Amino acid sequence: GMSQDLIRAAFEKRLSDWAKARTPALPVAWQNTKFTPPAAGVYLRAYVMPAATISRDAAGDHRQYRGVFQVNVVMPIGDGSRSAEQVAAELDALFPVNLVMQSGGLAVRVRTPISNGQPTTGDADHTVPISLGYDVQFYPE
Repeated sequence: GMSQDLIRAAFEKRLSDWAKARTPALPVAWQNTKFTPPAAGVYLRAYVMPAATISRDAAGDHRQYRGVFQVNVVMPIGDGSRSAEQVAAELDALFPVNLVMQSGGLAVRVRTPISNGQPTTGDADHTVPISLGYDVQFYPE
């Protein structure tokens, strides 16, 4: 891996470390990766969504390699299991609107503030909509 991998290696450096630093210590299911068993039916599916153009351009200097990142906080219906909120709020504390993390390539920056919403319920779980945007710099060396 080159350039691109450095990007995502910033995302993991903080988020995986947060997942294990946490007291319930959650599995951290990334792209092409699997994590199982859950933490007792609590787990975190975390989809990074880069930009992917159609390529073909007329110089080699442009763009911001921007994207979104999307997590699904799933927790079991133990009755009165509302933990979606706790997780949204702990991740809010971890993700400020400046989001200063330097990958080994560039810097990356959230742009947007944190967002959350109501869940849609599940078969024995619920799931809340949580995401932010992100961009990638090209400052000179």
